[PDB]
Amino acid sequence: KPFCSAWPSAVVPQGGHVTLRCHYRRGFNIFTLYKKDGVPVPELYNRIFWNSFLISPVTPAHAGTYRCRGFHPHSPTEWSAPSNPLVIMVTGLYEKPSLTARPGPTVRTGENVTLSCSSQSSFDIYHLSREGEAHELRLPAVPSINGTFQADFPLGPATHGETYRCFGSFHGSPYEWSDASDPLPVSVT
Amino acid sequence: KPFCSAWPSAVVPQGGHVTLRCHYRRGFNIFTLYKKDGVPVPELYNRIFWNSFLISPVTPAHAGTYRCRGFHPHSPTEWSAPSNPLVIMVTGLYEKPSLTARPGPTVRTGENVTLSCSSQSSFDIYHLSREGEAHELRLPAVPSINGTFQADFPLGPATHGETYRCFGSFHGSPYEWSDASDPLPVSVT
Amino acid sequence: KPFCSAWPSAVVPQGGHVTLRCHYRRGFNIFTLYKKDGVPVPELYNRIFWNSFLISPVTPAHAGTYRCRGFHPHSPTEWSAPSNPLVIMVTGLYEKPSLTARPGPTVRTGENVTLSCSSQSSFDIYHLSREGEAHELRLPAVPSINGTFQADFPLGPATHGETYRCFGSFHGSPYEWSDASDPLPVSVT
Amino acid sequence: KPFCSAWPSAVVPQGGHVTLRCHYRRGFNIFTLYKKDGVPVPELYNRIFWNSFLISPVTPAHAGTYRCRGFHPHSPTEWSAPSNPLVIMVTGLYEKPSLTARPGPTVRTGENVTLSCSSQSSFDIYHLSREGEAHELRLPAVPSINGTFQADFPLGPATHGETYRCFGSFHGSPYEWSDASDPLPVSVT
Ligand SMILES: *[C@@H]1O[C@H](CO)[C@@H](O)[C@H](O)[C@H]1NC(C)=O
Ligand SMILES: *[C@@H]1O[C@H](CO)[C@@H](O)[C@H](O)[C@H]1NC(C)=O
Ligand SMILES: *[C@@H]1O[C@H](CO)[C@@H](O)[C@H](O)[C@H]1NC(C)=O
Ligand SMILES: *[C@@H]1O[C@H](CO)[C@@H](O)[C@H](O)[C@H]1NC(C)=O
Repeated sequence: KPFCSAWPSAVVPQGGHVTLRCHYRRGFNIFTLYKKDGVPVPELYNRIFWNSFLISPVTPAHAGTYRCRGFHPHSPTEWSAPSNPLVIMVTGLYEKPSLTARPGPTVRTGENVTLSCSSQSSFDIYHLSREGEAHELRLPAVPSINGTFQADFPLGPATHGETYRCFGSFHGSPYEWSDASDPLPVSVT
Repeated sequence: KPFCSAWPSAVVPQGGHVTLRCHYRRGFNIFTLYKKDGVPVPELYNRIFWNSFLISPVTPAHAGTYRCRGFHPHSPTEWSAPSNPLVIMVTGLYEKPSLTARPGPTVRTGENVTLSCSSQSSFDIYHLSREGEAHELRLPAVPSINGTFQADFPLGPATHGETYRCFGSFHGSPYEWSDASDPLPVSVT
Repeated sequence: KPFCSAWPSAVVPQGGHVTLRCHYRRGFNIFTLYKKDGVPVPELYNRIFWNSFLISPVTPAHAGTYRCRGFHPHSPTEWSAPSNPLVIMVTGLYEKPSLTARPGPTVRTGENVTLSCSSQSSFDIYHLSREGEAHELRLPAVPSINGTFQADFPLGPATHGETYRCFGSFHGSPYEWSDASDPLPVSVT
Repeated sequence: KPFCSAWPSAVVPQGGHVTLRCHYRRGFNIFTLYKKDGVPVPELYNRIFWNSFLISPVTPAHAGTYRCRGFHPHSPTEWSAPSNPLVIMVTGLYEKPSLTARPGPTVRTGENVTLSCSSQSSFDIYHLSREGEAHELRLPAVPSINGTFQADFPLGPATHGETYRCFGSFHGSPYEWSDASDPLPVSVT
């Protein structure tokens, strides 16, 4: 199967651009796109591209999972197995959620830290992201006694200083994210 | 991942200039630029640069968060991991807030100093910066008569003499700052 | 260079359908499409296809001249030379001209037959096509009372019986044709 | 030096698109663009691109000669020699010239054929193009006793059937071409 990455970023703001770049050593660098998740995009249905494919400008419809088969002319199907799943995320669609820290943004080593995303928007899911990590954490949003939709991320004992932002998303659109929270720098002393 | 910095300062006055610099040890100093909080200005759109890159004059449209990947030819992605956050803040957009100290400009060593940023403008976030330390503090504004918005930065024990300034910014654009407040030098006896 | 053809016909009625086909012996049947007389319709913009490609329904925006390069991976350009001209003409846009024969529908073998296309419309170019022969003839229109535009196609000696039709087209759009004239069968005794 | 080609066509209609694709075996596929001829384009001045560079939409300012240096980090200049000159042509800017044949579009083998481009537009140069040949012929436009600017291409004795089109261009813009002539099919019997 081919190796497909997003350049320069899989996480792209609304109105931005992204290039789906694929490489295939077995066969040739002629690929066919496949959008698995997200809003249906007809102009992406069985679309054949060379080396790379430029999505611009990026709309909320482009958020979702993509896969690519490489041209392998001397195989039974003349096309290869699907590539690695490539998830494209679109941000800056809804109001940004507020991010706060318990007990506070500054705590000692070995102390449990728990972040909270809050919003007046009826987000179904909250996505916490840390600067440095590409692995995003996602938790369901639960209503509070204030009229806000909230989720609490328990990070556990502190090991080193980090910086967090969070996003909100409605049902049926997990990759269509809101504006990012203001950066919350967790300092570990 | 590459090391990116803004020079002479990430906090750059409108009409001023800034240089996006980056250095990459593991590979080659060919860097691709991308903005995370919105679509970039045209001369920053699809921008790959060599070593450093000069922006002049600086406009409000340059304010935001940026990342860079260094050229890593012999890797799956042919590019490095996202660099350290490359933030650009533009000042001089709104009238400067007033900065006051508590208990005052001169204080005893080990005593608590609290700096209040206050304006008639309806800022959402005040930012307290210090001379010599490229580390800004963020706080939300609060209403209080006489029809003013205010934020109190408690710095804890005062160890050494330090001069401060503060900027006002509105809710939808946290990287677009007001004119700098008059400098407040705190002396420590 | 690849061989490209339109099927069932390059002369295709508006609202009708056409299939762009191509075959490439020297390399692979992966073809890139491009229009030479203007920017292409969106589903033809950045269009790479496998073997053949179906257009339905056909709109006036599809009319024009096209080329195709077959996939030639192990060459400097990684693509072939431009194919044979792939022309699309759309009919049914204007009222049909009237087609007349000289001396008439039935003629002696070896005699000269001249076909006049005539309309009240101010066409710039008349196009004479024949049933069975995928080769159209082009001629400019000429003013003459009763306030009509006309073109005379001299076919020379009449060898065999053949049915003709003609289309009118205006100066700025030579690939956008009128409705077909009533068929004129020429008999040869 | 790198090998740089235009995809899918160096000859691109106004409002169209073209991709400057470069390959470099010695060093890496990081290139820097250079526009030698044509109208000055600042956003193309020392612009660094990866693998390919997409010009879209194409304007008359993009017509001209391009060269590319490849990234060769362990060389005295860290960049290589300029690539092959890549001429990009923009068509469909002015009215199309008329193309006629002397003595006629149909002649016997070994007969001298001479084409003529005519126009009411003050073209300084006429460019004859043949279907199949990438080599364009250019002749200066000379005024006639009719008020038209004309040029005569003497092709000499006929060898095989061909198809010709022609373009017109004004002074100082040799690669900014008009609309193509109607195709003139020279038949050789
Ligand atoms: C963090 O939570 C875990 C689980 O309840 C607990 O075992 C641990 O003692 C806590 N750490 C601190 C510093 O409170
Ligand atoms: C001074 O600040 C320190 C740290 O912020 C705090 O522990 C202390 O209680 C404060 N004292 C007063 C009098 O506010
Ligand atoms: C008939 O047509 C042929 C070829 O076009 C021409 O040589 C001949 O002179 C014509 N005869 C008449 C009577 O028009
Ligand atoms: C074509 O022109 C050349 C040069 O004048 C001449 O030698 C030749 O005989 C001409 N051919 C014909 C068929 O007239």
